[PDB]
Amino acid sequence: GFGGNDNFG
Amino acid sequence: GFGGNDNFG
Amino acid sequence: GFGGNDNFG
Amino acid sequence: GFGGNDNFG
Amino acid sequence: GFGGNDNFG
Amino acid sequence: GFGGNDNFG
Amino acid sequence: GFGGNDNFG
Amino acid sequence: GFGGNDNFG
Amino acid sequence: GFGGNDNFG
Amino acid sequence: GFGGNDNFG
Amino acid sequence: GFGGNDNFG
Amino acid sequence: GFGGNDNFG
Amino acid sequence: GFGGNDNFG
Amino acid sequence: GFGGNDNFG
Amino acid sequence: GFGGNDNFG
Amino acid sequence: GFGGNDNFG
Amino acid sequence: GFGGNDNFG
Amino acid sequence: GFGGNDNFG
Amino acid sequence: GFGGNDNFG
Amino acid sequence: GFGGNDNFG
Amino acid sequence: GFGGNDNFG
Amino acid sequence: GFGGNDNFG
Amino acid sequence: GFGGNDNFG
Amino acid sequence: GFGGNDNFG
Amino acid sequence: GFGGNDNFG
Amino acid sequence: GFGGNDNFG
Amino acid sequence: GFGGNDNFG
Amino acid sequence: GFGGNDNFG
Amino acid sequence: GFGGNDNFG
Amino acid sequence: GFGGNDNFG
Amino acid sequence: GFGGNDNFG
Amino acid sequence: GFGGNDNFG
Repeated sequence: GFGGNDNFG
Repeated sequence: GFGGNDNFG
Repeated sequence: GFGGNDNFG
Repeated sequence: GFGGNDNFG
Repeated sequence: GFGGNDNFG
Repeated sequence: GFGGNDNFG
Repeated sequence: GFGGNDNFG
Repeated sequence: GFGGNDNFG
Repeated sequence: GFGGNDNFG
Repeated sequence: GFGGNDNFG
Repeated sequence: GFGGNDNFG
Repeated sequence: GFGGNDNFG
Repeated sequence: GFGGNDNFG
Repeated sequence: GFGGNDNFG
Repeated sequence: GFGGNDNFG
Repeated sequence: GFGGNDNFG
Repeated sequence: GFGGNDNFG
Repeated sequence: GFGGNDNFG
Repeated sequence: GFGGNDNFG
Repeated sequence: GFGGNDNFG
Repeated sequence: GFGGNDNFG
Repeated sequence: GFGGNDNFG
Repeated sequence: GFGGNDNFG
Repeated sequence: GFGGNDNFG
Repeated sequence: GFGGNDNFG
Repeated sequence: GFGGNDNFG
Repeated sequence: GFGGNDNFG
Repeated sequence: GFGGNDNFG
Repeated sequence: GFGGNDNFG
Repeated sequence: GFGGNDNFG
Repeated sequence: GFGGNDNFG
Repeated sequence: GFGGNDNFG
């Protein structure tokens, strides 16, 4: 359900 | 032809 | 989550 | 008896 | 000469 | 590129 | 609801 | 095209 | 009792 | 559509 | 996604 | 001790 | 309803 | 001397 | 050198 | 996706 | 460096 | 589908 | 010279 | 621990 | 209905 | 490319 | 009658 | 749908 | 010694 | 590094 | 009675 | 298309 | 395109 | 006489 | 007709 | 990436 370019680090 | 990281349900 | 009769060009 | 393209969430 | 998803009653 | 429930003629 | 004597073609 | 009970002749 | 050029439908 | 002695050609 | 006591007659 | 038809999201 | 060569892409 | 593309009725 | 629906009467 | 009666020289 | 009890859809 | 530290009692 | 998640239409 | 679409020259 | 020495290119 | 009635002496 | 690299996609 | 002389890098 | 995609008549 | 349609004289 | 290198297209 | 005595060098 | 003494960790 | 980890293009 | 020590990348 | 006549003494 998100964009796709994520960085939960 | 669209962005690339999408959510369609 | 969406209607159902959709047109993704 | 209803529309035809429907998502019941 | 119609065309489309339809709901008669 | 066009809608999806069309009547041509 | 509906009856008859119609044309859906 | 037409539809319904009719009476020709 | 009519007569002549005609189209139906 | 139409129907008669439509000489054609 | 719903309370639940629903009726689609 | 709650209703019974619940939508725990 | 219509007539011709047609590039319905 | 007609031509093109015609929808004759 | 021309289009291909021509009607040289 | 083009007209149909063309003269690409 | 995040909590630990998560829902990543 | 939630946080994760829940106590339905 | 570019990322990797591309879409050449 | 970084984005994902990078150009380290 | 035309001359007779034509060059339909 | 020409008419048709030519005379190259 | 054309230069050559040409792309009729 | 593109030119033909490209340097995808 | 010239362009490479040329049209000489 | 460059396009593709070149003529280094 | 003419040059010798002429174009009659 | 052209004269006849041409000297593309 | 970079120095040489790197430590992507 | 120079560093040792270099990137001469 | 150029220098000689060039970079056509 | 560079000219070509260098003297990295």
